[PDB]
Amino acid sequence: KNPKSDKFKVKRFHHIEFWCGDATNVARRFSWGLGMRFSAKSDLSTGNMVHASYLLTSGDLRFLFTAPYSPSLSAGEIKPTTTASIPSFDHGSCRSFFSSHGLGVRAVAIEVEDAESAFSISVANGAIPSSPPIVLNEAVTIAEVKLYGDVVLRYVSYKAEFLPGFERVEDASSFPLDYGIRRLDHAVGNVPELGPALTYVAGFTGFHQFAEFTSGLNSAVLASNDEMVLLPINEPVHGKSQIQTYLEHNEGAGLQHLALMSEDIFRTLREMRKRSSIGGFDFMPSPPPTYYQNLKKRVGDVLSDDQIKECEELGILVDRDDQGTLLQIFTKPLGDRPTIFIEIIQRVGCMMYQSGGCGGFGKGNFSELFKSI
Amino acid sequence: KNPKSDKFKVKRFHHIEFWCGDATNVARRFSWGLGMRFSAKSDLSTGNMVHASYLLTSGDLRFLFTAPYSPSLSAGEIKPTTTASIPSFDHGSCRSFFSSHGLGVRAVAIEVEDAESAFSISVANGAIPSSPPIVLNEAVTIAEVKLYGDVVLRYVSYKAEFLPGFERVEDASSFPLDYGIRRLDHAVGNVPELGPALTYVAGFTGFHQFAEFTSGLNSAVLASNDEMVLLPINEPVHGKSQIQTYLEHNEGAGLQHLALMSEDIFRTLREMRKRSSIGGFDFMPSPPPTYYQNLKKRVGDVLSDDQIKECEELGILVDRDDQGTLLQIFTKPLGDRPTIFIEIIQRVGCMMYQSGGCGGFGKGNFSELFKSI
Ligand SMILES: [Fe+3]
Ligand SMILES: [Fe+3]
Repeated sequence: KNPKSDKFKVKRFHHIEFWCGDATNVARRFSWGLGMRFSAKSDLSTGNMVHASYLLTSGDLRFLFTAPYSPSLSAGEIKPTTTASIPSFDHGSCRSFFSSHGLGVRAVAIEVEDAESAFSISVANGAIPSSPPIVLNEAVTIAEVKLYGDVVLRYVSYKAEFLPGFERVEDASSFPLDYGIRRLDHAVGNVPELGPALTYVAGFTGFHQFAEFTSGLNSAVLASNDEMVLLPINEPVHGKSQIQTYLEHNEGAGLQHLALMSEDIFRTLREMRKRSSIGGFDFMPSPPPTYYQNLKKRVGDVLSDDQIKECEELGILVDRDDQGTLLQIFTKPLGDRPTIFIEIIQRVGCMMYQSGGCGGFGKGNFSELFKSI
Repeated sequence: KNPKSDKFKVKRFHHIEFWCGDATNVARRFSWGLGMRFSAKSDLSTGNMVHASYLLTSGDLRFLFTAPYSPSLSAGEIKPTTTASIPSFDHGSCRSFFSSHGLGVRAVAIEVEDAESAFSISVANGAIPSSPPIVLNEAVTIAEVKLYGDVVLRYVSYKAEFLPGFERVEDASSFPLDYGIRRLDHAVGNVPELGPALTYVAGFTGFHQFAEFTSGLNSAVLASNDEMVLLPINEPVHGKSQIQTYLEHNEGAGLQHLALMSEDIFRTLREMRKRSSIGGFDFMPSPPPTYYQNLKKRVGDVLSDDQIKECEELGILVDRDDQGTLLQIFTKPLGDRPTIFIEIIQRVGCMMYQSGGCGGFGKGNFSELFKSI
């Protein structure tokens, strides 16, 4: 059920920050592959001598790509005189994260009412502090606590897009790509031990268990009061588990997958699949045909036969619980290592606004895929 | 003139290797932006537990993108038992290069008759050894010496594409992109002091001075016997020079630009410019119109008025020496730092095969751009 136990007021996912080697190349690949618009920047051209940061947006989804410049450009700065636009940035931590884990998510950012308040209450309730509340241009407050591994939960609060110090991208350079992606649905972490990770995060946030699963993994989902911030966590089950392989290749815990909601998953997948081999993202191998014939059966009130055939053309998976229906598909790993990947999703049902997490997370697609094969 | 002084037999440029944070994302961005085909790989799927390496090709141009996995996957290997396909690879050097310089070229690779012989003679003649000759699957020999900064000159020789241990990419994943790029024309290094860098490299190769220039830089070009391997080197001129800015942002000397020959520079630029804002490469600001009106004058026997207007539509620059004509244009930096960039070029003249370096390197486009502005 839903105790509505949050320890502070949380609004919505706000942004995901990637720590990269070269922000430029990752941002440009992602823009093209996912259909996100180049919308803001913080770098040498805006007077940032510390880090290069590029923001891509699609609907309300915000992806930020950051890399460190040579320390030598800002060696004379101190925290009080910094030209960095994200005060929590550290060359050393960034290089260290990237060396250890390769390309991946550093920050899962949520918008809250009062970032100073959320930080204070989180730490008071057991959160490990990462970067203290700082007010940027008397307008925005940012703070960070450890989530799992070297991933931080970042709190953002606005007095009245992006951050101060970021410049909006002029239309010539800002081509309006858009393949239908609209918001972040969920962000999932892989950890060695689920129990303690749940205890820790639910401990400092007050997020309640929305779900659990028990072929490879045990998992559980933590959610905010209105269930619009959703944070699933997986552990491996030994006696490889895919979660175990992740941990080995990533050098420990970290973010496993980002699930992006599409307002039209058919159009999103047509557009992404067109570009897979020409700079974009590859997709995991499709289910056999026997999976699609079996879908007539499970979701017949939801999707017509032609709508199911469209799923089969795009390799979309469909799952259905008590209350709603889930369309989903997974990309292959986003970079060199077999670590982070993306999920594209769309939800049918639970209408009122649509209830966060309608249809679950696809845990029925486990048995159903291996039944078809 | 041309003394044909090479100390060993050199054939052609063979490949350029980029050291990246995530090879996958850079390779996919480059493939799409430059129209190169994904043609070979060495990674976890081929049993390489040490590095991820992806090869893109367009005509004879070969771009290789490499990143290190977690050291933990191969911690039990020793050099004699390695699963790496490029024996010279080192996790530590790779991470160190990348931390220090960001995304950039590690190796300028040339095909020679005998790589063991070229290495021996180079070192005997003052080259600083980087990795000794190793024979791969009794079929290919690879060796490396220092070129400038942390860039190496790599020698490759074949008994009878790519390397052993690399697998060819299956056609489904190998989309046949092609925007007209066909081979590497030249590879340019930025160094603090030109004199000593020339002395060193000409010292160990026997390459002769093809050229020199003397607004910002002093430069000189070294070339092989048949002038098909061309290696220009720049130094800054103080009292910023763009070469100086490079050095600061790159943390010292390294590769400045790669010049890619196109069999149709108009088509290449149409295709690249279409994709700049959708995952591809941005281009430096175009010359004013006054530059194009002035081209009627300088190159009237080479290009018609409509051919010149096509140059103006694409922002192409044209330069012309004693013997030939050069069409060229420069991309903006390829990654986060204001360091490495790409040049697209096509040459008219010097026909026999076309003479290496026909038309020079565009040093006339210096005064001519600032005359138009
Ligand atoms: Fe998911
Ligand atoms: Fe050049």
